[PDB]
Amino acid sequence: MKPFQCRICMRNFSRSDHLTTHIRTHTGEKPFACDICGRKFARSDERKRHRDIQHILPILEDKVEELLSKNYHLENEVARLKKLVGE
Amino acid sequence: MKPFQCRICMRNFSRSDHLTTHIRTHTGEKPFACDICGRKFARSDERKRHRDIQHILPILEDKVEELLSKNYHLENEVARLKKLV
DNA sequence: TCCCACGCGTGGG
DNA sequence: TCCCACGCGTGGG
Ligand SMILES: [Zn+2]
Ligand SMILES: [Zn+2]
Ligand SMILES: [Zn+2]
Ligand SMILES: [Zn+2]
Repeated sequence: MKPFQCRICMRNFSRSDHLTTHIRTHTGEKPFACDICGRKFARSDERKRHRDIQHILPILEDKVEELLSKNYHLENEVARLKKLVGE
Repeated sequence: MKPFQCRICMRNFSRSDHLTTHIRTHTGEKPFACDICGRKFARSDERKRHRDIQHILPILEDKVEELLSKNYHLENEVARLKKLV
């Protein structure tokens, strides 16, 4: 059953929310803006895939590298300090 | 602009690689398996979106949490030893 | 409800 | 046919 019809192209859809997003293919409406870069998308899931992989993934990869490095510097300092005070 | 043709459904395509992956929709071929859960995909980019979000992001979050914890304990052995000093 | 995932067309490198 | 990103159909929960 496809009870929801687009009045522009007359295509029917099984879901009303899918009819709503489909209509944006005609209107060009992009309600969802990425908070990091500002790129606009027609649907929230399109914004999510974009942000997850284009931003979150590399930010977390960079963070891991950064912490490994900070932790290495701190360990070096802790080792030095330990000798200055004994241990 | 669509010089390639699928001989199963007669659809025309702009590119040879796109014709190739399209044919997989008819044959059911899924060459790409996710190394983490084993799920199969027709294309590498399908496998990538799945793996990146379903497995990798959670993994990275855990890693960052773990490293942040080690960091916090080290920034503590330091403020401390410098007190002994 | 309507986010989320996935399939798959299709451009770029 | 390689890798990838994004649009957009559409079911699951
Ligand atoms: Zn329409
Ligand atoms: Zn963005
Ligand atoms: Zn075909
Ligand atoms: Zn997987």
